[PDB]
This record gives sequence, C-alpha cells and structure tokens, in this order.
Amino acid sequence: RQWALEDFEIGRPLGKGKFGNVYLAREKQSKFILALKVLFKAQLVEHQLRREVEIQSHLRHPNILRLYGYFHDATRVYLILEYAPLGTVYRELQKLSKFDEQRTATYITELANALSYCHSKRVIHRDIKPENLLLGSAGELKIADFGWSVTLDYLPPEMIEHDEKVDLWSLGVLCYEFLVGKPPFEANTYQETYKRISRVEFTFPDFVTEGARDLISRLLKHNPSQRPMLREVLEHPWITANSSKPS
Ligand SMILES: Cc1cc(CN2CCN(c3c(Br)cnc4nc(-c5cncn5C)[nH]c34)CC2)no1
Repeated sequence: RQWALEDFEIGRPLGKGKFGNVYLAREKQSKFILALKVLFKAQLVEHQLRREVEIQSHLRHPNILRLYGYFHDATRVYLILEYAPLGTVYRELQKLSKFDEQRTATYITELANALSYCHSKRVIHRDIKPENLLLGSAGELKIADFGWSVTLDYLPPEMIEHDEKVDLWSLGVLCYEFLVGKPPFEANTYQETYKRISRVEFTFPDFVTEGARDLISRLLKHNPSQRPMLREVLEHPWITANSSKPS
C-alpha cells in the first residue's frame, strides 16, 4: 500500500527535528487527523533510521505512538504517525509545576506497560525525555521515540562514564521529575551534573512520600543489574495504591 504527499492536507507545525519537522495533517479523502514527520536525506544514520522504522511499524500498544506507515521522494522521507491532541508531558509539567501521586503513578504504569510489551518482543528502549512523551485524547501517555532497539540529566551512569537496564533508570528520573518538578541530578554546571549522576547523589524534598522514595531509590542504582524488573515496578505497592490503570 503506497502513499504520497498530495494525499494529505497540512496544518500547523508541531515541532522541529530530529533531522526534520512534524506537522499536524489530514488525509484528504477520509479527513482522518494524523501527524506527519518529514525528514531530509542529507542529514540521513540513514541505515539506522530504516531499522528504527522497521521495528516501530510493528509496535501496537495504547501507550506507544502508532506508526501508520511511511513513504519517500528524492529529497525527503515521510512518517505517517498517530496524532496526540494533548501535547507533551514536559509541557504539562510546566503548567502544573508538578504532578500528584495518582497522575504520577498512572504515567509510570503506562510507561512500564509499554516497555514490558516491547520486552516481550526482544525490543528494548534507551533513555527517555518528557518532551518525547505525548498525551492522547483520554490523557493516556504515549511514547514517541526513535529510542527502540533490536540532555545529560536523563542519562544513566553507564551512558556517561538485551541489556535493557537503561530504561529502568529512566523510569526513576521521570518519577522523581513528575513528583518534584525537576530531575534528580540537576546542577548549575555540566561538570556538576555529570558527577551527581555518576555519584548518584540525589535527595528528596519533604513532601515526597515514602512509597515514592522507595520506588525511586530502587530505580536509581548505579549498578544496572540491581535495578528492578518492569514486572516489579508495576507490582510496587506505591504504584498499586495510586495508579488508576492495571497491568
Ligand atoms: C523530526 C522532528 C521531531 C520533532 C519533535 N516532535 C514534536 C511533535 N511531535 C508530535 C507527534 Br510525532 C504526534 N502528535 C503530536 N501532538 C503534539 C502536540 C499537540 N499539541 C502540542 N504538541 C506539541 N506534538 C506531536 C512529536 C515529536 N519535530 O520534528
């Protein structure tokens, strides 16, 4: 099944690359709303993207951004993606200052469900930034990454100093960011940020509750091997108490 640029009406830009641009878009015939990513073959990594799209086009999960298909011309490559009406988690955090434990734990559940669904396919994910986390019409979180396989603040010690312990560290930075309003190792300089992650030096403000500290503390281990299984995250009693979504 083929596709062409003239099949779509284009609306407003949703962002800049990442080697290109995303625009709100509509299929002319069905009027079906979607997002179109336009990437340029020069900055093409080229072989890599091909494999990324290979894997992403097989991923069906309510919390993964769907890739409906792709096509290309001489100069560009086009990605036909699901549209997320409600924007980024990063933007929501800005507006709310920080999230409550229920919104936080529901997101963590959703992230962990997606990552486990992918784990069940020997597909693993690297690091995870909030700007790459979008929200569907029902408020459900969606992963929008080229971070599938097989800023410093978001990287585990082993990235700065099926081996998927990286995205468990990611769950912990996000969970902390979500409750707190800023990532755990944030510092005034690059050198300072580096040592904080390397040394795993973070602390909690008093409002952060115990079940939260527990989960976060188990996720932010220097030793990747000691970080929890996704299964253990979803069964964490603080997750179990607070999240509105099930496994
Ligand atoms: C290449 C490239 C990557 C980016 C960053 N980009 C931002 C916009 N993208 C979106 C996608 Br794909 C699907 N749905 C979206 N909904 C929004 C949105 C709605 N209201 C505000 N926003 C930001 N953005 C979406 C994801 C990746 N730019 O060029």
